[PDB]
Amino acid sequence: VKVGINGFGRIGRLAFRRIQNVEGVEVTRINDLTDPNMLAHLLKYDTTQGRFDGTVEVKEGGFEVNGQFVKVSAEREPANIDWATDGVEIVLEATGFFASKEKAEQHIHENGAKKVVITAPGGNDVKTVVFNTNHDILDGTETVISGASCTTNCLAPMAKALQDNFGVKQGLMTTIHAYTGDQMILDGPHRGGDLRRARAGAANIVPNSTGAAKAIGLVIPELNGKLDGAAQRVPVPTGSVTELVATLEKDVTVEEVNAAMKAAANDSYGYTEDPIVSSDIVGISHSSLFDATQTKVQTVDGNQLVKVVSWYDNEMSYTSQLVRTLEYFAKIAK
Amino acid sequence: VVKVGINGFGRIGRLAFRRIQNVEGVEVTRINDLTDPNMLAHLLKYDTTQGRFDGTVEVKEGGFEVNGQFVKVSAEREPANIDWATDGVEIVLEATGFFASKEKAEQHIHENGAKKVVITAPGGNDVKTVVFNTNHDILDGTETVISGASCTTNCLAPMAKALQDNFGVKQGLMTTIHAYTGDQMILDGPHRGGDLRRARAGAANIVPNSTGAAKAIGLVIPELNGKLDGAAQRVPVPTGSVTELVATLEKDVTVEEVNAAMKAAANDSYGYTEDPIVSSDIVGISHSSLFDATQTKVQTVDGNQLVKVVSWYDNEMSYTSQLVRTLEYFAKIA
Amino acid sequence: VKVGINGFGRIGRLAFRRIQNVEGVEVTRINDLTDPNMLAHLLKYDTTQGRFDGTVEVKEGGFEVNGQFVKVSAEREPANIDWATDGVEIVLEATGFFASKEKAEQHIHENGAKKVVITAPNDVKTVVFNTNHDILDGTETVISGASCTTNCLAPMAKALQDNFGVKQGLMTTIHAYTGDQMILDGPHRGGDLRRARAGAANIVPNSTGAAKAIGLVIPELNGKLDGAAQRVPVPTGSVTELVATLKDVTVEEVNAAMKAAANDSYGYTEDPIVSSDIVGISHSSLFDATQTKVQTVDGNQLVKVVSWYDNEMSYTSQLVRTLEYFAKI
Amino acid sequence: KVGINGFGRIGRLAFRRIQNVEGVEVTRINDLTDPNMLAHLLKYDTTQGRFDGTVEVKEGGFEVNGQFVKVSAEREPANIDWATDGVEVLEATGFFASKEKAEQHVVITAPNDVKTVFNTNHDILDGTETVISGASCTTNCLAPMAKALQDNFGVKQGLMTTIHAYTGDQMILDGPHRGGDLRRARAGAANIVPNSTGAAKAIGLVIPELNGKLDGAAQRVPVPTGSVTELVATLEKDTVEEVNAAMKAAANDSYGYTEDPIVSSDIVGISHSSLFDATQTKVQTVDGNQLVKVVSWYDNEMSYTSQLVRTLEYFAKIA
Ligand SMILES: NC(=O)c1ccc[n+]([C@@H]2O[C@H](COP(=O)([O-])OP(=O)(O)OC[C@H]3O[C@@H](n4cnc5c(N)ncnc54)[C@H](O)[C@@H]3O)[C@@H](O)[C@H]2O)c1
Ligand SMILES: NC(=O)c1ccc[n+]([C@@H]2O[C@H](COP(=O)([O-])OP(=O)(O)OC[C@H]3O[C@@H](n4cnc5c(N)ncnc54)[C@H](O)[C@@H]3O)[C@@H](O)[C@H]2O)c1
Ligand SMILES: NC(=O)c1ccc[n+]([C@@H]2O[C@H](COP(=O)([O-])OP(=O)(O)OC[C@H]3O[C@@H](n4cnc5c(N)ncnc54)[C@H](O)[C@@H]3O)[C@@H](O)[C@H]2O)c1
Ligand SMILES: NC(=O)c1ccc[n+]([C@@H]2O[C@H](COP(=O)([O-])OP(=O)(O)OC[C@H]3O[C@@H](n4cnc5c(N)ncnc54)[C@H](O)[C@@H]3O)[C@@H](O)[C@H]2O)c1
Ligand SMILES: [Mg+2]
Ligand SMILES: [Mg+2]
Ligand SMILES: [Mg+2]
Ligand SMILES: [Mg+2]
Repeated sequence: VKVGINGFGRIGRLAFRRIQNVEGVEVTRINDLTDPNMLAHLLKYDTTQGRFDGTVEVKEGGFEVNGQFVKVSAEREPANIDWATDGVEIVLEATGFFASKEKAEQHIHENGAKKVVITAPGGNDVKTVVFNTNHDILDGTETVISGASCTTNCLAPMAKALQDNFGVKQGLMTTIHAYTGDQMILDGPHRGGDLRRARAGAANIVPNSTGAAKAIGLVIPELNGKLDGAAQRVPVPTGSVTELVATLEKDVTVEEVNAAMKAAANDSYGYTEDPIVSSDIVGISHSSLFDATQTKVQTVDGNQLVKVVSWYDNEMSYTSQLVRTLEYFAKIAK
Repeated sequence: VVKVGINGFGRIGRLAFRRIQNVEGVEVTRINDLTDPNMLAHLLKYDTTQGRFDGTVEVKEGGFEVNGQFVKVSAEREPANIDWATDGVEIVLEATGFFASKEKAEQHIHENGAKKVVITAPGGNDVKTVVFNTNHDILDGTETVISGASCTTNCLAPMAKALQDNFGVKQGLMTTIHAYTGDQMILDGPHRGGDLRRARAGAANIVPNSTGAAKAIGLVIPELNGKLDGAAQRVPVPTGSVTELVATLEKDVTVEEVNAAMKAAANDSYGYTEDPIVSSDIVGISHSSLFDATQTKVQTVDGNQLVKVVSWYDNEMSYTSQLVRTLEYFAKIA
Repeated sequence: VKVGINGFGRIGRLAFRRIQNVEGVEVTRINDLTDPNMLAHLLKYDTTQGRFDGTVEVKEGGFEVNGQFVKVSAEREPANIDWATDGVEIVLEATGFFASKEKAEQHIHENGAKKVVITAPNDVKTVVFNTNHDILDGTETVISGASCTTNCLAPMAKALQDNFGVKQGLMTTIHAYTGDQMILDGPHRGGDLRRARAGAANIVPNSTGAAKAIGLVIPELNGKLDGAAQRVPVPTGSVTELVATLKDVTVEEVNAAMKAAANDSYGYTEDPIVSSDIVGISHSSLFDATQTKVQTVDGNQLVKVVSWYDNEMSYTSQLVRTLEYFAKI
Repeated sequence: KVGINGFGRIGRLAFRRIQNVEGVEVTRINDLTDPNMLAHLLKYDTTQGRFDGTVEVKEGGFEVNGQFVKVSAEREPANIDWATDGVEVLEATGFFASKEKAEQHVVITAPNDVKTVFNTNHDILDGTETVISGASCTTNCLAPMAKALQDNFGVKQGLMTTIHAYTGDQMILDGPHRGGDLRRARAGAANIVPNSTGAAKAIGLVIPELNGKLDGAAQRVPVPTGSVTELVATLEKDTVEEVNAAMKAAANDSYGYTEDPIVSSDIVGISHSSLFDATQTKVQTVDGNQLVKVVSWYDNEMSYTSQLVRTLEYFAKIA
């Protein structure tokens, strides 16, 4: 299956990197808003994720990656990308500006692509897939799908384990997040109207909103309407952590919650009892990584509050799932 | 006019000195650290996070002058061997962070010593801990050793007490997103305290850590003894922190009633704001805590409620403002 | 004199702050690309420079600052700003997009302003205050307050010339990161493969014209200096090193010479300060005696002199001084 | 075998490299803390990444891919019984960087009295020396760049400026510096901080023909690792292209070459001692007189450590 990337940014470029070690999926075209020399440089060198494991050499209208040429273009409007020229069936929409069924669908047309995977929430009329949590829902007939938020991919397997063992009454999330491209490097007008993302992202603790908690219902229906949360963006260029304080149906101890998470561990959901820090989870392939050292169960007058926390690298952790769901989606084509 | 001595001319020590200049009834006449006067004079005049000193500091022999008035300096490691009486100092600010107990702080009190001591940190349960404008009434003036509590307790106290005196709290879990501090390593190296996370580079990591402030709230507000607990997330900002508290309350509430309740409880120590500020905005403030209405949450799921309240504090200056207020009040009733 | 600001950014907002404590010049309109609520918030709160010393409350089409409504607009083209409506004679061009004779002149029009001062870099007089402020007569439509680095380098280099004379020199400025860098690795619209990189997590080399275009300020050094930059992770505050061949000198004569040249713009210090210490200062440049070097090897000499400056406030202080002087004449 | 005194940044990274070298093998570590602390700091590394292996803590040590390594906590090196594990020592504490105190058992991982850069003056060693030094991080960078300038064009005099990452000897926040330095007292990760550097003047001990001709200072900046060295010099000869070409010729395993516009993060964890950057080369000719500027990257941690291990390997060979 031949794939195209619209938006060769952080998620776009890292997705490309992971596609190299996945047989049966292959990127043959990239579309951004800049010349090929810029994109080749940004693939080779990466501040947070390290230099590229390969060779990248710039050509005309593209660059070669270990010998295979990949065409690049600078088409701003998705309608005008001739995806069909390079046989691209599926497009990774990673611009962050066409994160809806309506605007993503402008990739699908004559001389266009068949299907689209948005690298972000895509609205409620689009299927939202956290791999190894609800990828079963996919049948292969969907024109537009979404890989969810970075925070949802983290929160899902941790919350799902709580439900399938103890059941959850309600919960409040707090994610301590790395700063991202949508923040200003220094104090300046934010085009999105946010008075906090306007502030210097790398020199401040800056609060902000996140839909991941409320829109969990679309991934795990049994938790619909039960959660809500906010974010605190802090000065690290990548790597985040999600805290969840919840009330559970049953009564629990610290050891049963940790043990329950260990059982639920897989390729996406990790487990650790080492006292790691944010830099330790940079570039990991797990979507989320439960940290047993931070588990709390506070019993006061029979009532219990449970706190569970899990790490995730917003960049690579999410990208790992986006690629897994892309691989699975490409196979059941149709 | 009560004359004071500083043991430990560090972050809290130096800032305390700065604030004591604009308080008439108290005046510092001696400083004791582990270095020459030229080092301490430089660190008073120039301050990365808090700005240059508002005055003139010139180095003399065995001290330095501040706006004319000479202050003696010494380099005595043992508190027992400081001749505090030579400079008439009745009260000592213990800001080394090594003598934070009744027993070890008491080594300031002796012949050729001081009369009383204020520890700039938790000092144990056999020592009264004072959060100013929350429980300073408890003091009578006869106490040899007292404590100004933690930076986080001074923040959490007025926010939690307001919740109790309006709605009552069943239980609560705290999360503080804290600035990095001197007890962390600048880069990955052996921590003398045995902490495998404070061993890590403090300014390049989200680093989880423990905090007693939440549980030891009982010593400040007895009606909340044993009801709270929490953890910390140290993040790369050199000063400025924020405290989140998720709690279950006796009454039912709305967002507006909790904000309004905090506004009522506001004073010189407990601030209030509805502006969407960030961490740098609270650097060098005089309020102990500053409630942020924009971050308030009240989540109703199936009749049950969870309440989230958040407040800023500058671990350095916010705490120091209370430490000085408690010092002023204590000096008067001696 | 009534003034307007086009581009309420770092330099724009700080200029506004300093204009409050100068009587006889006064801002009556701001033009940017966003609503008034955004600009009011960014004036009140400032990460690097501290909270505003005043009161700001948002109204319609503007905000009040200690009283007196100040209009705000979101006009993209300079041609289409009706500056005359609010009586603004002079405009601060701080967008960083109209730094030329032709494009700055689109402020000067029938519905518009009389004159313009661009907040950056030859058809235009380039003025570093207390270094070549003489040059203005008051009849110039467009002028420029030079770069942040030029305002720093000028008084340090001029002192070297007026005492010892300069053969040639190479500059290295260790600069704070700025808004033209990417917060994270992404395509730079300007095509720079280094400002494309995460500005706050890298030492990033970059070019700087300030060194060569010294001739425009002080003709006596024209063509003899050149330099580059190293952008480093601090949100504001920079330092300029200059290694030069000059008479023969000692360390003490160079320091003493700089102290003599000190004034309101050119500072002097012998304290071992660091970048955070110079944040928000009013001096354009601040010579640091502790870093002076004079290396004599086989009769030949190399001289190294270093001076701090806060790209933001240091420069802004001069821009406002030049604006004040220009408004009078 | 080798033993490590000071399992810090340079100590631990040296250990890491020692795994991918046959004929050298570390069997003892001595620091000032328990084995559990050192095992954690080997497994996890903020700047250099997680350890490529398996680490499990035991009694008085920890196992690395099955083989136990002893650990001890002796402050005075005289009383470390190195002979117990057959060690024929990397002095990486930074407190015993002298003939007298290092001799008290050696390769010092830092700077007259002792031999001082692999592939630049490795010939000097014969194998009979009790005390030798791997030089500074900055010298290992500057040496192959300066040596190339001499062996092609010859240099009159030069002034160095190194933009350096912050290091463990700086304070995390403003506080009294043990060493009395009023600038390393300041918050290392929130400031441009000027500092002194011997590397430039003490180049004579590595390249004698340059003795007394160079000098420089440092600017410490907020990055946890990765540095760059600028050198402005006047040469004996009278273009940009010949200097770049000359460096390319001098390139080897230690001295790298690049014409890509990289930044500090790109050189983190590299094995080259120095990496010449052609994009930053300048030659300014004004009135017949010339000034030449040449710049080269180095990761103070791993770049230096790569040489320290290479010189350790070579030194072990000719014992
Ligand atoms: N960065 C993260 O941590 C993270 C995590 C989860 C998902 N995401 C999502 O991934 C997407 C990309 O985020 P990112 O961090 O990579 O952002 P980014 O800014 O790094 O990526 C944007 C890229 O798209 C390009 N672009 C912009 N407008 C375009 C247009 N009209 N047509 C084509 N290309 C255009 C940009 O030049 C750049 O190459 C967003 O939807 C974001 O929400 C990001
Ligand atoms: N930093 C904060 O935000 C904060 C907030 C509240 C409480 N505190 C408490 O304040 C105290 C000081 O913390 P800090 O951040 O100012 O630390 P710091 O490390 O900046 O201050 C310590 C100072 O004490 C000196 N010192 C060490 N041992 C000494 C001794 N035996 N005799 C004399 N001086 C000695 C050090 O040299 C240094 O000058 C600690 O108890 C800390 O827990 C700090
Ligand atoms: N940044 C510094 O420290 C510094 C130092 C020297 C000189 N300068 C120069 O000053 C200028 C301003 O740069 P800055 O650092 O303030 O950047 P900035 O990002 O703060 O300025 C950008 C501002 O201009 C506004 N803007 C953009 N396009 C506009 C348009 N068409 N119409 C109206 N407003 C528009 C933006 O919304 C924003 O408010 C640049 O030329 C810069 O080189 C600044
Ligand atoms: N990393 C660099 O930038 C760099 C550059 C070149 C060489 N070096 C040199 O290497 C040496 C180590 O520096 P580092 O960066 O690894 O520092 P570090 O602080 O990370 O390493 C110090 C280690 O030695 C231990 N130690 C201290 N005193 C000891 C004693 N008396 N006995 C035993 N162990 C003791 C410490 O606890 C710690 O484990 C210094 O001389 C330094 O100048 C480092
Ligand atoms: Mg492939
Ligand atoms: Mg006083
Ligand atoms: Mg005015
Ligand atoms: Mg080996």
